[PDB]
Amino acid sequence: SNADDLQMIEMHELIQEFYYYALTKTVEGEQALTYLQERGFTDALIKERGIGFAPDSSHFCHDFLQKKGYDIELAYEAGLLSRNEENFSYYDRFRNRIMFPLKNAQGRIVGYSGRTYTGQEPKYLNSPETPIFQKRKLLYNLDKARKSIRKLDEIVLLEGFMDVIKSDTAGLKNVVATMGTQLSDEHITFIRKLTSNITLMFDGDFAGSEATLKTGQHLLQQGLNVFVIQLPSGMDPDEYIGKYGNDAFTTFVKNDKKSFAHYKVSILKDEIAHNDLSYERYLKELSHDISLMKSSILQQKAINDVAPFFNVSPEQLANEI
Ligand SMILES: O=c1ccn([C@@H]2O[C@H](COP(=O)(O)OP(=O)(O)OP(=O)(O)O)[C@@H](O)[C@H]2O)c(=O)[nH]1
Ligand SMILES: [Mn+2]
Ligand SMILES: [Mn+2]
Ligand SMILES: [Mn+2]
Repeated sequence: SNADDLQMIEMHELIQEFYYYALTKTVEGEQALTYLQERGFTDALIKERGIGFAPDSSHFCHDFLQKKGYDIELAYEAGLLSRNEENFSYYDRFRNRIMFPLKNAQGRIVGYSGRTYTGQEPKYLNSPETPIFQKRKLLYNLDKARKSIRKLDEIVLLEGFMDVIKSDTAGLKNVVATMGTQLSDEHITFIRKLTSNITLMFDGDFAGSEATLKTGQHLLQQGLNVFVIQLPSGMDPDEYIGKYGNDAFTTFVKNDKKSFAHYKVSILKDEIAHNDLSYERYLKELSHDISLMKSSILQQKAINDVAPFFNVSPEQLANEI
């Protein structure tokens, strides 16, 4: 029910204050605080994002919510507590982790991502699916980024919320990220209400490239204008910012922004040039991709940009389309 949903949100927003205190003030949170500071987190940024620390006692959140008069089973359903199936006892889901609040589209805290700082697995532990937290719907930073997304008529999608935090601080405000999942149909429905222009800047690795191709292809099919920013090999936005700085990052992002079709063929360049079977198949694919582009202007430029990769004229490529 809506009443129960509000209770769950309250739990999250109240424990946030305790997590924040634990991180910034307490002895147990000292190492976690140092970790964040070494990753460039100022006191102001930590406070702004409401970042905290979950102690390792396994009953920190439990006792707090119990003291505040919340139903323990509801706290379990809210994904803040886990349940020992043997004795039906409850304990903290998040233990010895740095706690990043996950806010919904209305800016209410509906879940957490807890990062290890001692090299434990998994690196990030998220809230489970709950009535208020759904990974297929939530886009990190969306409530904060909405204004700039509308103003700039563009949304930029990153892989990690950490990248979003750093990108925002660097000056790139129209950024969001899924919680480690493939962009859903629901996400795309939400996004297209804000803008038709979506730029993908995933990590500069094989998985990032594969995700870019897959996500970009689906966005293109849905009638969105897709662009790609390709980071240097082995880097994500956070790593690029840490190595080159904020100004270099915002310049880089503004520099090479390619339409999806151009990025795609550039990735397939070597295979096309050596494999005649792949040549034919990718010429057909790229022809189909370009045909899907709603922008007549960018459709024409894509034709001019893609044609050289197949050693054909723009007129020849246009004919195939
Ligand atoms: O164990 C994991 C790892 C990743 N993820 C989800 O996948 C996204 C991309 O995972 P990454 O591992 O690329 O995140 P990152 O590099 O920004 O993390 P740091 O090492 O810099 O701290 C993350 O933002 C997270 O949402 C998890 O949920 N659990
Ligand atoms: Mn990756
Ligand atoms: Mn990354
Ligand atoms: Mn990273």
